Amino acid sequence: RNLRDLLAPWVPDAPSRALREMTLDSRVAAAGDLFVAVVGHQADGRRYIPQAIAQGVAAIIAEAKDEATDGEIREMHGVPVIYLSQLNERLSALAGRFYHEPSDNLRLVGVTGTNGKTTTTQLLAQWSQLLGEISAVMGTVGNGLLGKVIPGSAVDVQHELAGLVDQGATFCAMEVSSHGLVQHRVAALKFAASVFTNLSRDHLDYHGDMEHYEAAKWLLYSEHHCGQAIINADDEVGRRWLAKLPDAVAVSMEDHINPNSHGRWLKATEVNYHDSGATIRFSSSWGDGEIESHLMGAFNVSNLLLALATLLALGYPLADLLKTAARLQPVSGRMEVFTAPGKPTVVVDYAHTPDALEKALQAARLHCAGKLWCVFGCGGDRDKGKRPLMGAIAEEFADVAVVTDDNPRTEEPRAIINDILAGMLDAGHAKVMEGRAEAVTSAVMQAKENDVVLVAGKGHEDYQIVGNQRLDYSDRVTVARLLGVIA
Repeated sequence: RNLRDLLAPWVPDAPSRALREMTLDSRVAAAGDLFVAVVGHQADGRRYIPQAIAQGVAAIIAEAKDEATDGEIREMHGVPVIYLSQLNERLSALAGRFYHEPSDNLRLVGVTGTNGKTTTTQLLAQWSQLLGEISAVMGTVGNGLLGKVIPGSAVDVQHELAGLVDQGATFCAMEVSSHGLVQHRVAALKFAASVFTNLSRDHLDYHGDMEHYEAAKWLLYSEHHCGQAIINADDEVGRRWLAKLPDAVAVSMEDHINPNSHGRWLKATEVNYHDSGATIRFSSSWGDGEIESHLMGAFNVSNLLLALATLLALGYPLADLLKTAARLQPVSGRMEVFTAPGKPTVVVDYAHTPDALEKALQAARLHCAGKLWCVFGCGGDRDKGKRPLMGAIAEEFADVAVVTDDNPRTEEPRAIINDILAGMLDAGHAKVMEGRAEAVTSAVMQAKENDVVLVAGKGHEDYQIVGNQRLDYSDRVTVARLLGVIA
């Protein structure tokens, strides 16, 4: 890593210096580092140029605005300070070159939109790896090889991606936040494909406003190497963009494919939702087929179809994708299904807010021939407002509501339950059982074979906080043991 070669595309005849790490943070800038001094939310990094010189940085690259011309080379105390205009906009490209263009050395797929980003990202990584890639994820949860995820600027993005390259990753599925995109955090990444799970947003009912939003986004995406575009056609904005993009792949599970276009497409023709998942029948320009998904709910059909359409576009053969589909697994703590011969189906989900609980019950309902049971509680010593709302949701969207404890902490457990019951029209119809383990047992043992039992609130968060003590407890372990299966 040499400053001269680093800047060869923008600043010719730049001085020759060995560079260690690249950083925006003057506090961690150490000997031999490249310090990068940028202007942000009224925060000017050029302030700290003396500190960085004092700490022995080999070189500095600094925002040119109001201080220098673009490509201007200065020398402070033997340390080269090179100024560049629009540094924030160029940071990704610069870091890219510094870290030897990691996005040119694996297959990078970007996923954008509000819903289904996290799951679609995971499914891409999982499926690609089943087909022989060594896959990785970059997201909000964290970054890393599949199964070894570790819990942010344009530089960190490139640095992390290089780290994955070094660890042997050949495929990376990356969640791209709306804000990250706008701040140019992924500006120079070479995406092999871009998945748009949805393009719509609230608060745009002025015809003017939707126009500005779309124009801003379209401009933003026009500046990126998006690669193959995979677009959810069950989105209003998605459909409009598809009409302007003849090489984009249209994906639908609500019949929004127009065959007159002769573009590439994939759609679900029918879905049988049953106890263990979904049998998804689909047609596409690559051909037709049937997938046995072990994921629950309609959203996860869409997520899976988006991942499929993407991998098909990237050239993975339909036959191999179909052959590996039954091995796709739920995202940890997210609608994880447990089945056993002659026993009720049990779903463990992290849902701990009114909206998440409603969504989980709606999804579980699709797989439920009999009665839908809901076992849940609310956290103690936290905001109480959600309690009656979660009560009302359980009463409305499930057939049997079993109210129990969920991390009561120092608060009187029964007081929490009362707050939940307060929100119901017919509190007397709820079952209350304290001991969460006992409540789960009560549901599972009483539920019929064609019933579904949703155990909500914890997901994979395997403890029960009672008083000060974090007790060992797991919904997954309890359920598995009751069903005679292995968690």
